[PDB]
Amino acid sequence: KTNERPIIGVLAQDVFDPKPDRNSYIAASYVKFLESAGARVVPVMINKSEDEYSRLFKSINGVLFPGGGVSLESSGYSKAAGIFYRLALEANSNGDYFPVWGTCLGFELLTLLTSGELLLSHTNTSGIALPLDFTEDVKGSRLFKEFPEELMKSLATEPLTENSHQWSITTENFTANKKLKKFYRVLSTNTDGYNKFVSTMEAYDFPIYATQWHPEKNAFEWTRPYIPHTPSAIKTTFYMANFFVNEARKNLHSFASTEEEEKALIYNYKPEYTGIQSAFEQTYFFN
Amino acid sequence: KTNERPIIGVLAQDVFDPKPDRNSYIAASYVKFLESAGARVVPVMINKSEDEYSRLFKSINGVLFPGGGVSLESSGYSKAAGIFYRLALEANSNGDYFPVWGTCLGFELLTLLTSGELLLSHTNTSGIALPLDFTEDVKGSRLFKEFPEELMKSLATEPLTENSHQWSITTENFTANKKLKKFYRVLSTNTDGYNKFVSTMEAYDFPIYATQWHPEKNAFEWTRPYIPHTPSAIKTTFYMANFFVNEARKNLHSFASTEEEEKALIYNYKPEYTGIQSAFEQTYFFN
Amino acid sequence: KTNERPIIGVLAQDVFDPKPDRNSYIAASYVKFLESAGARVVPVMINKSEDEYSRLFKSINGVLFPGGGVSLESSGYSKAAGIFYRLALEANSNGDYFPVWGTCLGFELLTLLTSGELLLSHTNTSGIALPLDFTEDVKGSRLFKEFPEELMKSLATEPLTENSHQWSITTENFTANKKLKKFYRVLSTNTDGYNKFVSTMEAYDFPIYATQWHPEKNAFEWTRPYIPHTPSAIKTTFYMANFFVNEARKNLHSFASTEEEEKALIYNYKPEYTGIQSAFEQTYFFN
Amino acid sequence: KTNERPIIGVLAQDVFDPKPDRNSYIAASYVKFLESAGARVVPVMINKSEDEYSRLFKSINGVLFPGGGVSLESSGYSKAAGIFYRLALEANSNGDYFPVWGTCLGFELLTLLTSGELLLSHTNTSGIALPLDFTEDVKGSRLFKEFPEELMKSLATEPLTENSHQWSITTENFTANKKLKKFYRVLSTNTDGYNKFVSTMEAYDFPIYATQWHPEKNAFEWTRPYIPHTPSAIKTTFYMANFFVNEARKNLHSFASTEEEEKALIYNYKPEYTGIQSAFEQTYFFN
Amino acid sequence: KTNERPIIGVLAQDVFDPKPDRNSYIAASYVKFLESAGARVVPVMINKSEDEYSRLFKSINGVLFPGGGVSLESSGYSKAAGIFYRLALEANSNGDYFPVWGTCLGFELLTLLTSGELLLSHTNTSGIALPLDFTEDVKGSRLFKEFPEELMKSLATEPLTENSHQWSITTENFTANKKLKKFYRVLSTNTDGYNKFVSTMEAYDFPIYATQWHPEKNAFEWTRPYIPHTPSAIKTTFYMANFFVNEARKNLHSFASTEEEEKALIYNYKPEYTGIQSAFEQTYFFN
Amino acid sequence: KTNERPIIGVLAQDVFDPKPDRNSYIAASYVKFLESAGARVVPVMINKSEDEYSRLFKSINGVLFPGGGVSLESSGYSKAAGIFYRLALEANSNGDYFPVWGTCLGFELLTLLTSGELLLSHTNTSGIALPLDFTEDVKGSRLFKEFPEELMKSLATEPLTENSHQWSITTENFTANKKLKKFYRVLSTNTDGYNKFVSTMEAYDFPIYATQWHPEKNAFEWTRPYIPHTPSAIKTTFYMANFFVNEARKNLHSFASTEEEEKALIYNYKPEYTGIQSAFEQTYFFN
Repeated sequence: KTNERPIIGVLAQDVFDPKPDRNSYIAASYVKFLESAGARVVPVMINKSEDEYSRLFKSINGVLFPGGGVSLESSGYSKAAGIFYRLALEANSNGDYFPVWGTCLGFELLTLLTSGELLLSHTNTSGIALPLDFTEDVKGSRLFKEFPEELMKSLATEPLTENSHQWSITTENFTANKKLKKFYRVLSTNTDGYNKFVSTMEAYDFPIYATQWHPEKNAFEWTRPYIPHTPSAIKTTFYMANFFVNEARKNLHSFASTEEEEKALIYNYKPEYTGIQSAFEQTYFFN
Repeated sequence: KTNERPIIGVLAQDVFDPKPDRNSYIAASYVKFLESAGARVVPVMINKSEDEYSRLFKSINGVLFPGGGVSLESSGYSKAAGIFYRLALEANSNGDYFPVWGTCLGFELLTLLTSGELLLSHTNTSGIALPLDFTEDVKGSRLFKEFPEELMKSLATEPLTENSHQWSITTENFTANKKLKKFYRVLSTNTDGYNKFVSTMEAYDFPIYATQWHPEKNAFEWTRPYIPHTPSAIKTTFYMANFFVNEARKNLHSFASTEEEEKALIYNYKPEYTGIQSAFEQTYFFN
Repeated sequence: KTNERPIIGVLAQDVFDPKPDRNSYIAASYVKFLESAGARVVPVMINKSEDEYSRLFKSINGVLFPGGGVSLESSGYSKAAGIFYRLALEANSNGDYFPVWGTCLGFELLTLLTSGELLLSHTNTSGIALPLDFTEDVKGSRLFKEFPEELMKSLATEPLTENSHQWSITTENFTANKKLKKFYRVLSTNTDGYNKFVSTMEAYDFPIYATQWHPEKNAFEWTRPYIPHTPSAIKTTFYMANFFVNEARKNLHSFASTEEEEKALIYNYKPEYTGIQSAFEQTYFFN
Repeated sequence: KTNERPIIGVLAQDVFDPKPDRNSYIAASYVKFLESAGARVVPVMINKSEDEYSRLFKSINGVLFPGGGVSLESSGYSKAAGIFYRLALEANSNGDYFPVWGTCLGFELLTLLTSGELLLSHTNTSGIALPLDFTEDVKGSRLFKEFPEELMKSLATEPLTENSHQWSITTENFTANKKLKKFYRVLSTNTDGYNKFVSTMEAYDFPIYATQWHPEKNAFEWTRPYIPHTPSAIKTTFYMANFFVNEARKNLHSFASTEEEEKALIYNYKPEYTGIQSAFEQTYFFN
Repeated sequence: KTNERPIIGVLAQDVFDPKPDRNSYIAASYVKFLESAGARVVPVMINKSEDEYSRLFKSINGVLFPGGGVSLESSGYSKAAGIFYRLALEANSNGDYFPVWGTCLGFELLTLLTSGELLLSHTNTSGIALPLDFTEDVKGSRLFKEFPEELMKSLATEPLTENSHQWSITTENFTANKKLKKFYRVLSTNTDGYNKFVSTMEAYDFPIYATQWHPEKNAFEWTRPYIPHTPSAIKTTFYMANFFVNEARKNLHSFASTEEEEKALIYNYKPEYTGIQSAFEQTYFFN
Repeated sequence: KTNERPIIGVLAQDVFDPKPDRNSYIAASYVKFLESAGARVVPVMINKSEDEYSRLFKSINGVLFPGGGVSLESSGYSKAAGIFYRLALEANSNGDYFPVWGTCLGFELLTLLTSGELLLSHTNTSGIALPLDFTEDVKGSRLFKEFPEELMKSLATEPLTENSHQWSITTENFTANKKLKKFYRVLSTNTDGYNKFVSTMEAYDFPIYATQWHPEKNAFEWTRPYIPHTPSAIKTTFYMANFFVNEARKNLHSFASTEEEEKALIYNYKPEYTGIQSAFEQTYFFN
């Protein structure tokens, strides 16, 4: 019994010096990530009412909190991400299956929403491709259950994952925190040469996945030199999103009416070519 | 010796009532098809000069000829497709590996370009999802070499391939044509219950590939009920693109300057929201 | 003993926009179909009582359930057919040989009436002429016993049978239904390229015969390009009607008043020229 | 090269007490006879200009002169028939293959048209069903070449041919006439016990066919006891028409437009229910 | 030894509407038939005892059974004719030469009496004048021995013999019945174009003669157009009657007294003029 | 051109002792004589105006004047026969062919009518059968032209002609009269022993025939021992009547309506059985 028309919320985030028509943004590569695995996409605006997110939550089939650079405590992004997290946790234990994806900044907020503590520390990972260093919990995991055995060996040995974060959470800072330990299964770690930090994780009891690294960049962003683009980096982006969309198909929510749908979809927006100098080749800007 | 930053051209084609800023178009799903496998895309304009096309040809790493409804003999599309075909044979013959993909109309165009003759018959395939009746020659094929065995079985038995064409070449007419028969290995057939036609083929001595069906739709088009959207149909569209792009990574062509490259890319254009009424969610219109 | 003045009822069917003198209709080609094999025809009105249909049933020699688009459960067509079907079983079981013929929508009602369930799937068969794929069971069959050999060869390989149905029963669903499996001998199947469905059948124990296709159109309908008209397509319409009318020659009912016979006969109605627009050259409408 | 949309003209004949809208008539059994063999019908009106008969002649694929009881010398029927006869002889000798069929009155008119004389004698043949007494010349013959052998045997021995004429041409008067004997191959005779008379004939060098009996009655007329209705009578009517209409599929005339076609067809007219009184169930009356 | 004053009984038959003085009738043409060949006539009454019949038989020189339409199995006519039939067989086997003549109904009754079965079929022979189709067996037959040759040739070719019967015995049924084959020499046959039947016979070993046709009508009945009246038809009636009376001359019976002879003779009755309505100019009616 | 329904007048004759309904008479044997040769008979009444005879004359096709014993000069018989004789002479000279037959008394009238004188004398001929003494002129003759040559030899050698007359014209008396001798060819003579008399004649220039004997009696009259009854005598009465009626077939008069035809015929009358007493079995008596 399945939803073969999934639609996924992707969270917008506060623009640095915000102006009308430029209050928040989404890099296009997050939209491509999901569409390529057979989902459609709805942007989730910054600074809306609790009721408004609650309407949309009940309409859409999952949410993704993208990476980026805004505050985890006082941004529109952080507030909205917080409502979805809470709504998502509520729906799942009611047996309404609703998955959540955290990427970089999104992963970092998930550690803050779950523990209630800002546990992040600097790492030299602002711009570098890395393999993954898997833990022993990987064999049992949901996230990587359908990855070809050969992609998994490639993951562990080749620099297939984009890192472009100044903050990470450390293996020790993670194990120490009671709340995180008992909530999230760690699936991979990484080192920056001095610090060993958590790189991919999934919740024991909820469809919540997070990567400190950017699975969306390998196939879709080309403006920096630390973005891997080898065939097996391309496959990695597909299989990561393929698993996530496959999670959203377990969700049966749907828009009230289909004209409502048409008006919510990312196809109403046109992104600009931000590639000549930004890290994003294209970005969507929202009032 | 590979090119891990491939750029693929996609042929625009003639709009029916050609007003300016609207003389040709590309269904965005063809762009998504290719980006998602880790290429970038350049739209190939509709009514340019042999010199202009060979300059684009010399900068790019492959071409795709999309489906559509435009004349196979007298359209801007048809003429420019001919030029690109001519140049690809020549390049390939000189050790310069350049791949060609044709979908639906492109595939139809390829039968004409290589046989020299218009060999198409009516078929009742305007909006049906079909499995592929593989031939014996799939066993050694280039195109399907990397497909997982599971997905090959799914393709033989499930309605994973979308058919939205009025014309096909029957297998009878393909076989009797000595030029097609010598040039192309047939990988699959299909039928409409009376006419048996060629559905997927690859060139024996050249990286030319072609499907009567539309691999790009499964992941990216949602407005028509004969577009398959199951997990296996989603894999299908990735694995089809993944093969084509891996072929383009064997090409070494590049742009004269990365200024000029920047001005060629599809990112320079905004597609229009066409999904309310049309078979495409998004279409790029060009002057 | 035989009846050489057989009279066969044809069932009228509900008009999409019912007015007076226009509540129901019979496409003229059904009447021509039976007349040409040497029967007379009585149209069977739609919204009548169980009781009036027995009086009509006792006077006639056969019934036929035409194709069309009306409801299989809630229509007056569906109710009246149900009554005739039951009347027919009782009668045959008591040594009163009474044959029933179903075409397109009538073949479909026959599956529902004998199985007790709706087992139909969408097929892409709205406007194509097909050969018949004969089962191994044609060799014994009643329906095809007097077809000339060459005609049977022609029918196996030439597009001689008109298909214009949105629904079918797949051979899967047929075979999984014990009641259908035990009741109907399958004489031919067809495909639309994915779905394989039953296209001709006869009951093992009852003079009940059904085609998913329209044998009546080849000789008598001219306004769509998927109706075949080669000489063997014409013989096909004659040999099909001839079999069924020779079945009716086995029933010894008669009208008790030669005066009411005179007033029930199709000759009291005049059909209108619907051919400029309709798939039907002529159509009888009834109050 | 063949015409699979044949259209055959049927001549109307003068009504005995002519009134507005009841000037001429066609018995509907002649319409049905031709439709059942896969032709469409055009009623040819009786008192029209020579340019109009020429326009109709050049549009249709054959002509039939029906039975009845109007004058062979001075009726609108006879003048129009003589025009069509002369058009057909000219067209056929010019390589434009055009068949002509004469039934009862039309057969008698053919003897007069081709001999230039009235050579008829009274015979006791109003009302009776007769076998055919085939001549030696049946063996080579065109008319009967596709009849099953067993139907030929039934024809030779069972009362399958409806006779309802007061006049015949005797075999003696036929052979004595130099023109008849040279023009027409005799296929069958019959006898009323005293007069032996020509019953079936075909022109040696022209596609001109003629029966003294009424092949169209068996399947379609039910109001007189001397109309045969056995299974093999019904096949007689089919095979007779089938042969003639296959003659018309050799003629490649077409109407000037599909609109002119539409306007000429018998579907513009509605027959009267005439069967309680007359030997015809239905009859088309024309102004 | 010869009887030159022959007296022949003609059997009366039941009126369809029995009333006093009108229970049986003889058409006068049968009396005139006999008289004109030089016989006198006694009407033979219908509802009499075996004894009354025996006494009459012994007195007369011959008997004739006329045509008409009463029952062959259950009328006064049929029972009386049976008696005479057995009496004549008995007399003739004992050298008492006694002729019997059966016309129409009489001819049919003879087939029943001698075969013991009802073997008759409908033929289209109620109103027509026919030649005789003589068998080889006429060659030395008794009936025609004294016919002039010129007359025999006219009878073979000209319509000299009056047919007005609904029933006949076919050639096939005559020759299949052993008793009839043994007993009757077939002199002529006739056909209505389908049924071939026996038209004149004579007993091999008995002076029993029969015609299915009516030789007495030609000279004496003027009420119908199918009675021949040419000169050789008049000759036919005379020679037919001449032969039968020359047979009766070989019989030597006489009446006991000449008063009884006088009371027996047709002369005691006066016929009625029935020519305005019926087929008979004059009919004798008896109580 | 002939008349094959001929109607012949027979003149009635004065009764001896006249009563009401008994003023005139005709022996039925003259009626049977003519019917037996295929004519109908009109009795011609005795005492009627010239205009009634002219009407009747113009209606009928011939006239017979019978034998008997009434005045040749002053009876109604004789006056009416004179009228008929004169009209018949006038019609014949104007090409209206009208034959007249005289028997015995009528023969004698004719000698009187054509000579203008009474030239009869006694002969011993009141009751004897005689052969004919043919003249050399019978070879020329019209009367006997169609008699079989064996009948001619019989008539000349056997007592075939009944004589029942008291008067004759001797041959001497015939030949002496210049009028008779130019008018009539003597066909036969006879002798009574002493007197040689004219017994058969026919006119050279008109169809008038006369016998002094009674051809009618041989087949029809049985009450006198000098009436011959041998098969030849029977044939004699047929061939004599046959010739006369064939003369009447050359005449084309008809009645002015069928109604009047019907009222004139002998069928309106019933004769009396006079056989116990008279030379006449049956006689019609008229008022």
